[PDB]
Amino acid sequence: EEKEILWNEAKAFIAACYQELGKAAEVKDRLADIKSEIDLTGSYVHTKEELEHGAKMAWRNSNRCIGRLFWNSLNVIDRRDVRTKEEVRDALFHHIETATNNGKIRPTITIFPPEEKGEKQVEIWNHQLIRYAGYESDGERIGDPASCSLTAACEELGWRGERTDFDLLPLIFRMKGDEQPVWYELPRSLVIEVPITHPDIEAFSDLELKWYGVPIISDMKLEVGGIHYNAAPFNGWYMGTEIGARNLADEKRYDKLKKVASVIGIAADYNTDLWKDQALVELNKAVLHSYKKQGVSIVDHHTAASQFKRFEEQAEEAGRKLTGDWTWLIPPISPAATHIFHRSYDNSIVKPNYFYQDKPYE
Amino acid sequence: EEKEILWNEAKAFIAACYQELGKAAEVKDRLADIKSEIDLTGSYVHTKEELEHGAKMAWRNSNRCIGRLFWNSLNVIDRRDVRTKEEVRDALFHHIETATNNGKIRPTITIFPPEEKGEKQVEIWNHQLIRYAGYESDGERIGDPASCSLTAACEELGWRGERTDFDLLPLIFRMKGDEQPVWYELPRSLVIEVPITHPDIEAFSDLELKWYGVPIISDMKLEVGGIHYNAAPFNGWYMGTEIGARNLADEKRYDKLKKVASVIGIAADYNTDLWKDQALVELNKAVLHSYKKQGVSIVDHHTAASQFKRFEEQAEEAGRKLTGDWTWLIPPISPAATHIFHRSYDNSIVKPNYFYQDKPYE
Ligand code: HEM
Ligand code: HEM
Ligand SMILES: Cc1cc(N)nc(CCc2cc(C#N)cc(NCCc3ccccn3)c2)c1
Ligand SMILES: Cc1cc(N)nc(CCc2cc(C#N)cc(NCCc3ccccn3)c2)c1
Repeated sequence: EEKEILWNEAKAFIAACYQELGKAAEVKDRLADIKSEIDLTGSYVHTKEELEHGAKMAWRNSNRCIGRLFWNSLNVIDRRDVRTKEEVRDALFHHIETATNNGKIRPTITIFPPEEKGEKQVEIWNHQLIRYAGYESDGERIGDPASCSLTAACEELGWRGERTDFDLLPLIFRMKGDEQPVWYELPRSLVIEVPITHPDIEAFSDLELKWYGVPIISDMKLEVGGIHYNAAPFNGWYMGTEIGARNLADEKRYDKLKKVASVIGIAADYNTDLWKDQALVELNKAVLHSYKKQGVSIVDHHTAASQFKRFEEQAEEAGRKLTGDWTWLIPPISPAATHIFHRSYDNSIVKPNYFYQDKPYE
Repeated sequence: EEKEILWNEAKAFIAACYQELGKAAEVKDRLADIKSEIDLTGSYVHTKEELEHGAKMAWRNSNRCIGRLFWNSLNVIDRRDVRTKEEVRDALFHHIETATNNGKIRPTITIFPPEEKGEKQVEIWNHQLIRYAGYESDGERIGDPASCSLTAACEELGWRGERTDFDLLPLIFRMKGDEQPVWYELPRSLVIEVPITHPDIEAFSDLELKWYGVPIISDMKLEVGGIHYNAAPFNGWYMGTEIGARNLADEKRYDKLKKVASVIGIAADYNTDLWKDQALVELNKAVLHSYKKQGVSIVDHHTAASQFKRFEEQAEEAGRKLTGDWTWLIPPISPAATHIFHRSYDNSIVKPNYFYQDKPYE
């Protein structure tokens, strides 16, 4: 059965892939080779072209992603050759470096060897390669509450955070055959961080907010043609609302709105004052300004939505069905100011795609 | 078949209704009476208790409604006795008066005779009993673009708007047997309007914005126990975002954000300035302030969401399944600041409920 699942996915993927690549005539022979390879080995190996295009298609099919206009320019790094934890580590360091690109962020994915018989070769524990630790000890909250469980697992492994609000978690991953993951501290020179200041309100720096430049999702599974790349960290640049309206603002995250309201000189007493909404806007203005001032790529949600509209037009002009998850595509601030809010999207799952997988901790 | 549909809906409704009313023992006899009545007449008549509770249940089941905490306090006006257009008119005038209640808005529904054989007794054309006309003539946009088609239909019938941005549409409805609807101008003394001013920014009155006090949806069908009350206008009070983030802000509505941005003294040039978001907040602050200052009921979206949370807790404590349409329950500004955003809702359709029906114009 597992072989038949593999085969059907391969057929569907190869056909679609080669069609887009203009290699339609090569489908027949490639399918035979894959058929034979599955029969003998229980699997098959993607050519570099298939893999690159697979990762790009997967991005293009990510319903929840507003950034998909640029799917075709994804930088795909093929690291299916890694066998050792130092190679994995170095590949992750390299991804961070080349993705960051001195602030001019390059959407990049590094692809590690795929699961074999559902056996992972590399198991990355990080939710993002760059993320802040979180602690909760007797009422005491420090750092990012979303990182609490991973932070606790890291500290089980002999790592110790300094317990600032912005401790960088180490990279943590397990190799096939090892009982325990290994962790490596991130070199600070690799990690770009942006102090959050406001263009007009000087007191805003009193909050001592910052965030990291590059969101690098490292815990999803890339599936291409029935091959499961469980370890395939990818990054884009941030849309400002992800930082200003969620990471810094959410009550279950950094929860900064009351402090924001205080530094911008408004009372945080009455719902009817819309102080949260007002704080959200200034915080979000601060984030965009701060990233721009530092030369770190970021997009505001209006521009992102305009770009997504072009993705929709591009999809239709290419005769491709467009899929989307309205609930994630709308920005968490002023969603009704975007066109996204005023239409519907088919939330069908098309493959290749990125998928959630179970956490190895917790 | 239509009789069997009616019967099944009646069985399900009566059982549920009487259970909630504590009249469980009366279900059997009432069901027999209804059975006989359907057999003889092809229909049945709701008792006042069933009708009142039906309308309340329908509100309680309205997935898209964030205001459902107060479902049980809906004021139900039973006007199934009306036969003439003057009675309909007067019932609509009365609804507006009693709903408005000098600004202390009472959620109210007026229920007119139901469809018979799918034949309407009363067909209301208005989307809301109080709404502004809209005109579009050779590039010239005036009033509410959402009212353009109804406005044009009204002007077919000999009504003429003054072509201000805030012409009140007349009530327009058709009686069974009449080819044409009739229209009646709304008495101005019945319609509360609120000038929009800002608590801190005096220039805001230069926009000369206003809105009406009471949203009275008049074009939906109330269905209770297989009986279709196609004419059953209902109202609540506004949540401020409906006015500030949609009616006044939407590009396809009054489209005031650029003007708002100008009076609040910010440039409307760069997406990264989040001027739309900032304009939205000030506009929404203005709306809440203005309604409060005038003594007209309104709720801000934070308070509304807090109330909805209580509706959810009430539903679970009562053992009732909660249904909701996440896409409508989240407010169009700062949705992620509400709990609604961070959970999911089952969008199943439970009856009794309010339903869309085809417009008689366009
Ligand atoms: C180029 C810059 C990018 C931007 C601005 C962007 C924007 C976003 C945003 C804002 C979300 C979450 C929506 C929300 O918060 O409600 C998202 C989700 C997502 N993006 Fe992108 N994205 C970018 C690049 C990428 C890339 C390069 C990939 C993969 C190759 C990707 C795949 C995804 C996926 C899979 C999700 C959903 C994750 C989940 O379900 O948890 N995006 N994107
Ligand atoms: C008491 C004050 C009320 C408030 C604040 C309120 C709030 C709202 C809001 C904000 C929406 C639209 C959600 C959006 O804009 O995305 C809505 C939709 C709705 N409300 Fe309420 N509501 C109230 C009273 C009522 C009453 C009294 C009824 C009926 C008896 C009702 C039935 C509905 C229905 C049916 C919808 C959906 C309409 C559609 O699908 O087009 N609401 N409510
Ligand atoms: C590559 C990449 C780039 C970028 N700029 N953003 C992302 C988004 C990553 C992401 C991962 C997860 C995860 N896991 C959750 C969210 N957002 C929460 C969205 C949300 C939450 C609730 C309701 C509606 N939307 C976002 C990925
Ligand atoms: C009785 C009542 C009270 C109140 N305060 N609001 C309403 C809402 C009426 C309403 C009727 C229609 C209608 N027809 C559409 C909307 N809102 C548009 C919501 C929306 C649009 C797009 C995406 C998500 N949400 C609202 C009804």
